[PDB]
Amino acid sequence: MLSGLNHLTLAVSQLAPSVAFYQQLLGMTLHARWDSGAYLSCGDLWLCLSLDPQRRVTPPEESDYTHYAFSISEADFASFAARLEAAGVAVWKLNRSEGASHYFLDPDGHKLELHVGSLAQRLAACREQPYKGMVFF
Amino acid sequence: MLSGLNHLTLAVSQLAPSVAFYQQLLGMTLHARWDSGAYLSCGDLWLCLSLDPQRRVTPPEESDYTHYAFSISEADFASFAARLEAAGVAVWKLNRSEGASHYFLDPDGHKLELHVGSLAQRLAACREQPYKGMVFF
Ligand SMILES: COc1cccc(C(=O)N2CCCC2)c1
Ligand SMILES: [Mn+2]
Ligand SMILES: [Mn+2]
Repeated sequence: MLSGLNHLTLAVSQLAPSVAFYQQLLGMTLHARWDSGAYLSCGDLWLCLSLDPQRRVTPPEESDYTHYAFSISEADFASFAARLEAAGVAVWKLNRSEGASHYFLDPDGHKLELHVGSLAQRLAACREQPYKGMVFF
Repeated sequence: MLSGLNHLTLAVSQLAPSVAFYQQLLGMTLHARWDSGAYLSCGDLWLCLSLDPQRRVTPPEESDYTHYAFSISEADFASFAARLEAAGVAVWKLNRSEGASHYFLDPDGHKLELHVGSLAQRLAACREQPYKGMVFF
């Protein structure tokens, strides 16, 4: 039986700017680095950056909707978004759903998100206003 | 600050087979589906499957090393991996370069992994068998 997400691994084209982005800009804790990768944590999340020459710096119009959302409190959301904006981090989508969300790109074009709110909160909102064809289990 | 992974969203080309893969084959909990997506949980992980006409079924030699690992206990690991193998689930990696792991593909070629062990355990193992150039902070 699977008990949760063990780790998220992102392929990166250049290790140093990716470490700077996740550790310094996004505030994650750097635990180890080697010639071809790094391990960071963000709360319970174990993040691995893996140096991969096959990683392309990918414009957001050229990748699908797969994305990684990090939790932040409502109280901290606006100042963190402003930090990303000051750093010139590109946005790939505007928020149109429930709960605050900021959609931003990493140096290689990985699609990231800041989101406020849990699955339970989303399901409660959906019960009141179900999406087209929505069924609950 | 950021406190962990709020959710993982995977773009999928065909919703029903992807829901079946994560719910029936991997045992995740299905909470809701709709015409264009589904919400599942795996322990504390919120997984969203999002129907995306841009998603392509991607062979593993065409994608980079970005991947998603799910936690499983030492007692359950081998029989779960063997069940996926017997079910014909495609693979993408054989060499255990990061501990006890089984590497497999979802229907769209998303790179998945079963892994036994925490970040702390991986750091302790790496102190004895470090990756080239490894430094610990
Ligand atoms: C909305 O929940 C479900 C569950 C199982 C299947 C489906 C679905 O796509 N169908 C069922 C009738 C034909 C199309 C939806
Ligand atoms: Mn999202
Ligand atoms: Mn892994």
